[PDB]
Order: sequence, then structure tokens, then C-alpha cells
Amino acid sequence: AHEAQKAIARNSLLIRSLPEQHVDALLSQAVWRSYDRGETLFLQEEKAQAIHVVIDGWVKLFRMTPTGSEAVVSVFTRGESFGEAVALRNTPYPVSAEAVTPCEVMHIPSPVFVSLMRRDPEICISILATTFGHLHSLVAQLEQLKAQTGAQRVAEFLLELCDCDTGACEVTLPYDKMLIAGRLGMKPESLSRAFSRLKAAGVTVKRNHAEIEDIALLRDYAESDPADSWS
Amino acid sequence: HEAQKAIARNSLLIRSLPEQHVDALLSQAVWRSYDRGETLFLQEEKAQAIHVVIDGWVKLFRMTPTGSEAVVSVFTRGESFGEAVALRNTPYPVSAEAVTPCEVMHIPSPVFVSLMRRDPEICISILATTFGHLHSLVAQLEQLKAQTGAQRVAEFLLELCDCEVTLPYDKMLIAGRLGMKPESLSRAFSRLKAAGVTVKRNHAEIEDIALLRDYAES
Repeated sequence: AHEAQKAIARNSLLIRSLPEQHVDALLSQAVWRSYDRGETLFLQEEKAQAIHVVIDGWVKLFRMTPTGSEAVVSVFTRGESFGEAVALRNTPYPVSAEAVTPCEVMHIPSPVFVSLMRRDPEICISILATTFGHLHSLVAQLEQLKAQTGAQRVAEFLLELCDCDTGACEVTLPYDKMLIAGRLGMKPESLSRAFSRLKAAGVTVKRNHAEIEDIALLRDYAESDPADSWS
Repeated sequence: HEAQKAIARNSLLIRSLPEQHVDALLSQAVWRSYDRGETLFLQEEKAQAIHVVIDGWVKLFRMTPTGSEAVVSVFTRGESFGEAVALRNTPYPVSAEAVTPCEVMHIPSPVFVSLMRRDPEICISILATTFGHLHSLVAQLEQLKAQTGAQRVAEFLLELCDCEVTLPYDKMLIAGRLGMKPESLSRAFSRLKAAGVTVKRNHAEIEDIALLRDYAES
């Protein structure tokens, strides 16, 4: 049931961390919700009663400054989970979450996940083994010299958003491209230059989506020697 | 073992634990020294401990089909390894060898695992922390920009500091960890002369912390 959506959810950090034999039973207890653009998923200080996985669209997390301004903390999109830590600690949400585009989300109720581990601590032991190996892998990667240019980093981001490894591709983006800039740690104008350069690699960015004519061509751009002018 | 436990607390294993559990775990540590070239363990043996380097450098290597040793990792002071393998109780996938004289604090696997088995709430709380640290590391990788090789080495040297830092005699080990070709590493070091770094023996000498950081920040 809900098979295509569940396949998307399997790419998330939450679901990738689980032992494979327990995934189906847990996905079968999901609550599926849609959100309009601008709709609240949850608010700061509410109880963390579920862990969240974006199936489609873009969700932003933000906190209120005491001056009253929304400070964006993160944006998440299809195949990405969030709220794991706070749901397992059962502490109040430190941020609010709002749909930036129309969204579909899969919510896993916290007690469904927690009770599994309290009944069988071998499950939490397997999950933790996996997350440790993953932490080590990310720490080792952060240690390794990065040479990619700004444009290359955006190419890489776009490639990760596409499902396939060849052919044309289309990825939906927030209208406000500053959210992507934030995510990539780039100045707004740097993101714009990157998009401009990527025209030459087959990428056209529009208001609500990007068009990649050839995934292979884009991957070539990304992988090419940063110190070379490309094509 | 006060100074050494403070070092152990910088490791991923120990950072991941709730404070209220650290001391009773460090109290059951097995403490060992190794001379350069000595084996900590061999590939395919039983995973009897999780390993925290307190002093020196340890390499992990895997046997290849044609009988070469493929270096997979090199760890130093304040770093843990073998958590996943210990929790799964699978045979060691690598061998581990001291590349300088070393001190290691070994947390026996049954001590750590049996703690997770008895009180599932403890495992859940450690898992919560690790998910948080995973998101934080993904975000750092997403925002990581290009830097020069010399800059990468500078930051690496600064991280090793609390002035002097001992490195492995075999410079391939650092090259691998930093994802750099040996030549690039060589070039990076000579380049770093102008930042007050010199490489007498298998020791790095940094004249002044703040100056090197200036080089690193550019």
C-alpha cells in the first residue's frame, strides 16, 4: 500500500538507519498528510509526537527571534527525515515547521518507534551500530580536501535531488532561492552565478523548478577537474 | 587516569553518551600501551572492545585479494573506532596497528552492549544524540567550500593542538586521511613554512597558533 511514497521514504536518514526486516511494519503505521503552501506542520513548544519524512515538496524549519523575526534554520525536501532527536527525547519542539511549497509528508508516531525499541533493545542496538558507522563516514569525509567550485556544488545538489542517473530531469524548488542558498552556505548572488554557469551544463532554473536536460552532462560538470574550464 | 579520561571524552563514543553514564563506563576501561609496529587486533578476530586512542597513532588496514594491505583509516588522540562492529558482534573487518608508540583505552564490548541491553532507554537516548550529530554533519558537508591543500593541512594541525604535534613517520597516512596526494601534502607543508610550521623528525612545530589560523582563514 502507498508503495511509491514508501519507496521515497526509504531514502531518508530515519528509514535507512533501521534494520531492513522492521521497516515494512513501521511504514504501515505511518500517518500520511498533505500541506498547502504556508501551512503549519508544527509549532515551537508543541510536543514532538512524530518523526517526519518529506515525500514531496519543501518544508522549512525556523525559530522566532525575541525581536520577533523568523530565523530559518533548515529546509528539507523529498526523501529527507527530520525531528528524530526531539521525538526520541520527547522534549518540546525548538523550532516551527511550515510548508514552503505544497507538501506531502509521512509522519511516524513516536510511540510506534519507541515502543519497538523498549520491547526489543536489539533493535536500538542495530540502529545505533548503523548510525555510528554513518557518523564515522561523515567525519572522515569532512576531513578530506574539497576542491569543487560553487557551480560544481550546486550541480551536485541538483544531481542528488534527481532520482535517475541518466536522461532529462526536473526538480521542483522553492520560489525563494535564498532558502537554497542558506542550505548550501552560499551568498544569494553566489547561488545566482552558479546557476548562470550551469546553463552551459544543461540547467535552466525557473520560478518553481529547475530543468536538467542531461544528468550525465551535469555529472561531468560536477566531476570535472575544478582547475579546468569545462567542455 | 584523569588526564587520559578527559582525552577519551573528546571521542565520538563518549560524546555520544549522556553524562550520567560516562564515569561508570570509563571505570571499566582496559588500559594498554603499544610500541610502534605492534598489533592491537587482526582482521577476522572477535570484536572484544571499542577502541579509544589516548596517545599516538593507529592505522586500520584490510587485506586485499592480492595480499596488499589497504589502509582504511588512521586515528589519533581523542578518537574512537569499532563501535559498529562491537555492537553487531561481527568479526573485525580490519587489522589495527600502532604506527607510533600508543596508549589506547579499550571499552570491552560486553560492558557497552550489555548496558544497551539492560536499559533500552539508555540506547534510545544515545540514538537521539547520534541522529542530531548526523544532521549536523550533513549540514556541514552541504556548506563545505573549497580550500587549498595548505589550508586543509593548517586546520588539521590546529585540530591536533590544545607548539608541537607528533605525526607518523609514514606520511602516506596523513595524505590518505586528508584526501590528498603525497606530493600535494609535501607542497602543502613547504607552503606552510611562511605560517611558522616546520617538520623536524616526525614532529610538527607550530611557532604560534593564531598565525597559522590566519593562514587557515582566507
